[PDB]
Amino acid sequence: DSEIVKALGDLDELNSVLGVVSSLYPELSEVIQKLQNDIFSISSEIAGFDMNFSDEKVKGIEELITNYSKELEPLRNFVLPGGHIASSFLHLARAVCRRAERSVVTLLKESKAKEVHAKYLNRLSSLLFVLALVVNKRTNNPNVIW
Amino acid sequence: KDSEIVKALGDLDELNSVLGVVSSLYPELSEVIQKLQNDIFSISSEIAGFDMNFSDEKVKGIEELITNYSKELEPLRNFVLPGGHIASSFLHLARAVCRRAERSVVTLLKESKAKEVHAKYLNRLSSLLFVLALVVNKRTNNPNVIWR
Amino acid sequence: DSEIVKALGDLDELNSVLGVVSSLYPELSEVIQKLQNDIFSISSEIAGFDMNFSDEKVKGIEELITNYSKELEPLRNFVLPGGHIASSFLHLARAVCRRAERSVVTLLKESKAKEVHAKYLNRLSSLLFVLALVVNKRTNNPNVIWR
Repeated sequence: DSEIVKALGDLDELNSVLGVVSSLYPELSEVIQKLQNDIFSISSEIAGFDMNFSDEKVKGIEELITNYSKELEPLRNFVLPGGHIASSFLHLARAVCRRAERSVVTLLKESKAKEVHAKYLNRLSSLLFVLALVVNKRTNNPNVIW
Repeated sequence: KDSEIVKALGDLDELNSVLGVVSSLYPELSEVIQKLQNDIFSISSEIAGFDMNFSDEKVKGIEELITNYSKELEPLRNFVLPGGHIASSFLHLARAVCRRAERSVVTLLKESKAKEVHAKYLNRLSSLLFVLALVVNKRTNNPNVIWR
Repeated sequence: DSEIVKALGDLDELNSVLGVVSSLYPELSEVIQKLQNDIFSISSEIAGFDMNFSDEKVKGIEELITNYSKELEPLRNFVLPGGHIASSFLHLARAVCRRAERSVVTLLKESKAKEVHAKYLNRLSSLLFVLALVVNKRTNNPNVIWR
């Protein structure tokens, strides 16, 4: 499937931007490597393997979204990528993750992916957004608003 | 969620993210870059249904920037490859992602799912990013990398 | 045609990520600029020019893969992007290079690209992965590994 290879390709780019983020903001290495691990596992299942990837994974993202949000304050306006370099790469990560989300959904409608795959990616982009806001807040970088 | 529209919007989001990376790396151009990001968000917004009278004045604004920034540059006699100062390399990348976003919006031009001004702007923008990449290398004393 | 344009765009994105790597790890600038030079020559050929880009290019890449791999030990894990910043960007380069490969291979089937283009790009992604490990090895950054 040219569709399968596309999805895998979007996933590889995502894992790569994630590594960039990790390299720039080591403090989040532990959390980002776990997300990268999950992406590789998702990639392996789409490729034909079976890691028994379950919904527990998605709830795990939800939990992170919640715990990191406790540091943030209200999305007053719309945020434009900016601030700390790592924050800007988290935005890039969010965008690539969303592209990978569209690709996985495409395979999902043909039964070549699991709903948990598309769902995990759906929550992941949200978490990536929260992490960009977190980086700017910890490093005292104002977010850029529209 | 018409795959062609969400795709165009995805490319635009990536473009604004790369532009943010440039701004982080070269804060001396943040003011100019944020204005470009604001324009990308407006374009994106209109394509998503929220028209905001995005005017062709925007395009003129870019052509003007292209003109004033080139005044700093010598006549070019080589094909430039991405390189030099880190911000210059990312500007070249912004341009490449801008050209990809340009393609998705042009596709939306048919069926009139996007304005003709959106496509025009993106086109001039990719040219501006090229000029800015050269400007950054010139101001930081970084030779441009050239083909061959 | 839109196929050609998309292929050219992926090659252009690839060349830019390579430029980013060079700026971050200047000690590899000479070899990375040669790859950038070939990507541009390849793009030119797809756009209509002729640089007489030959299999000799491909062989040059395999030689680089071989020689750089000599600094490395046997690999017993799947490596995830990480470590030194330039290593993470080489992985990105590899990913975008694979995307460019897919587009060029699509042109191959319609005789809008040369077989040497596709093969060059296929070898290139392998070289990029090796360069990523070499960078981490030389800068004492452990590779990130699945699990």
